[PDB]
Amino acid sequence: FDNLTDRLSRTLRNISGRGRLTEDNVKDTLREVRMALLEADVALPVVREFINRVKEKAVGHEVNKSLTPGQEFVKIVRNELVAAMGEENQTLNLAAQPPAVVLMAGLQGAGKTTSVGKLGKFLREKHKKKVLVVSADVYRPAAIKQLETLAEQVGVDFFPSDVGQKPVDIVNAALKEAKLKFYDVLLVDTAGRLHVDEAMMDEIKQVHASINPVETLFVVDAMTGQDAANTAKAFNEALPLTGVVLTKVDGDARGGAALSIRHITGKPIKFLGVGEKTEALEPFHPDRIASRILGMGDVLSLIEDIESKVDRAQAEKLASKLKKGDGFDLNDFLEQLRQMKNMGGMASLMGKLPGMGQIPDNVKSQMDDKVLVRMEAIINSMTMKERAKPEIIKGSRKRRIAAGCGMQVQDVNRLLKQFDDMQRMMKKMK
RNA sequence: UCUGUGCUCUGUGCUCUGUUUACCAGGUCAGGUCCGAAAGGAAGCAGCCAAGGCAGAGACGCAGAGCAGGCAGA
Repeated sequence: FDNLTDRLSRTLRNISGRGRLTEDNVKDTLREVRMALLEADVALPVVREFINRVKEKAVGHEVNKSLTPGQEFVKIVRNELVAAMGEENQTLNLAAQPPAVVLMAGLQGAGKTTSVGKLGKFLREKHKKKVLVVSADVYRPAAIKQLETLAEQVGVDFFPSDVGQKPVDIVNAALKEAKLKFYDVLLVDTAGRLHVDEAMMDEIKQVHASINPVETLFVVDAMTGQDAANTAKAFNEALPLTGVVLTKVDGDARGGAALSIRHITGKPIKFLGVGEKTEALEPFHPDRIASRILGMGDVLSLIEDIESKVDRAQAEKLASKLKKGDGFDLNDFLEQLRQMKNMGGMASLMGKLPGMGQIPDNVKSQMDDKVLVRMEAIINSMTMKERAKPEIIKGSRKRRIAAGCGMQVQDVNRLLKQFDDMQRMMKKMK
């Protein structure tokens, strides 16, 4: 699909194709996009519908004047992409009360356990709250184990029972535990050996109605895709509050149909998480995905951080002395850094997004990030004062930083200006 | 002249306190770097610590000098 999200700007071409008509720009794209889908799993029965509705509109509308059609088209395209997928209902993944019951019903494994992590993981790096997890699966091996890891490796205990093949108890057991300790949120992955899905649920049956869980979720890898539909489906009935997510994004190639099918049941998602890494999990809201043409955008996010910074120096001392008396030192510069990789200086989103308003070049984003660490290299390879008078960088005083930071000269001189010029231009206020 | 008396001045030794110090043989060395397939190692800037610089104080140490009722002994 991704490479369709290009058809996007591939479309932002006044030139147009051969057809004098350029009239076809659309339909192609349609089909084009239309293609990229099913090819990427995606069911089709539906499609007709979309592709249709799409059409429908046309012969019943026009872009309010004062606005190039081409564009409009989209709003519409986009428009229906939404509906096409998780139409619109903003999933409510946060606290109804506290603490909580995360019944994690999983078909055969696959994200089975994993998932939980970032999930939990996620919420700890969110509310003073107290997670808590439990190995709610005894058929397949590495219950705790593989999982167990993270648990600590994230600063989040968990609990289970070696070997010990029997949910319920253990579950129950767990539960009240944290509870007794009065934690805030529990996550507990489960499943069963029944070769039939009704048997799966059949299991969750007791599982559920024995515990009395508030929030319940199933999950699946796009591996299965549109097929999945059913699976989940049968259950939306079991429990409508039944919301879910799709294991592995970067973990397939089919996707679509997966999430597609879902939707088309009134299905309820909340996240998705590209795959590996303790954080790849993400919230979810059609648009969000799709954001940026067919799915993920931010920065708006990464964007909004400016506000974080820009308006925080405000935050040394906002004044912390109304004025001007010279009260701080310009090494933010490097200050920027930290934040950022400390937390969120991950690529912030710096992608750039649509080259807009001016499309400039490939290395600009494209070529420093991955590697805007370097700049850092030094800095900490220098006294405070240094960065306050970034104009006392004699060949002498620095080569040491050069080596002291481990970087053969060049790199530096070859930067010193990306500092004294930044401003230069930067500082160009009338 | 020496010594005591104490007091003062000056130098300094030690201590306490404040402050100050990119690199130019201290310690610990984040980050980054280097060697190694790894196991493991190494050099090392910033910071901090030590140390140095500048000061105040010690009716604190060690000294030189001066001291109406300066006063004493030799």
